[PDB]
Amino acid sequence: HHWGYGKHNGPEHWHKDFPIAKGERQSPVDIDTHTAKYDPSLKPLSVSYDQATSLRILNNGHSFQVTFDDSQDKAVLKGGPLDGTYRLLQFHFHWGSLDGQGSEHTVDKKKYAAELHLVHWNTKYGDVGKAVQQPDGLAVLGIFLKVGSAKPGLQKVVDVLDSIKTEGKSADFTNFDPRGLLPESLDYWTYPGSLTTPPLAECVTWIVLKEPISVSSEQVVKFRKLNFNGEGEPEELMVDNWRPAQPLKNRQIKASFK
Ligand SMILES: NS(=O)(=O)C(F)(F)C(F)(F)C(F)(F)C(F)(F)F
Ligand SMILES: [Zn+2]
Repeated sequence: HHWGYGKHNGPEHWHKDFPIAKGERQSPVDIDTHTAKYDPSLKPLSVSYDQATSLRILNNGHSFQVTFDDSQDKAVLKGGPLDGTYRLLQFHFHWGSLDGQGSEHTVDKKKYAAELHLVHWNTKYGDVGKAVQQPDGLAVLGIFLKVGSAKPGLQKVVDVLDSIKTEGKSADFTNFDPRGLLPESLDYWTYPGSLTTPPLAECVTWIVLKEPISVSSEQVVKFRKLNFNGEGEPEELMVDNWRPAQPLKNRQIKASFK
């Protein structure tokens, strides 16, 4: 069993290969808005994506991702709850089979149709492999998707998905500007957590934006036409590629806003 999202290899099985799945700082979590504490010491988030260089778009059999040149400080996250500078490596999404599920984080138990993760690593560790071994190695910016109006800045992504249908396919994907995926407000919740896929390392400062973006039904339908399987294997729609909320345990979720 390679891990996945199915009955026999999904999230409830992951602890067998990755025992940290039952750890003290696992992600995602439910964000209980009434118990999150406003922290006036939290700084505004600094998102500097003007010089981003996208490279490729890839179906990895679990999601699709857009990868960036992370060999220089071109697209960086700073400020917020963070110390130092975090380079953008990639973004990807989690989504559902229907609009009432798909997000990893939840808000007062509400599930969104999808969740966008912009993955960044701390430059003090030099490379992402080293960063995942550190408790402050990664910063993932999470953005909820609800279904309504289209997000124009997402359309270039969805229009190429037919070229990466099955696991193992990739395409050139240059000049994509991730600023077109961001909501108006950068108000956020933050807490210490983990990767939400294997190896589930406890290396992430999570930053989850309060404001969702809206995407159209046609845009999310194109996500749902992707396949978990490789070409030639039985077709299994890439849907419900989300890990459920995990126990908060001894953690405090902090809000940047009142
Ligand atoms: N969902 S998530 O924690 O962003 C993640 F996909 F697991 C991930 F962090 F991006 C990751 F895949 F583990 C990696 F960091 F390797 F990119
Ligand atoms: Zn993710």
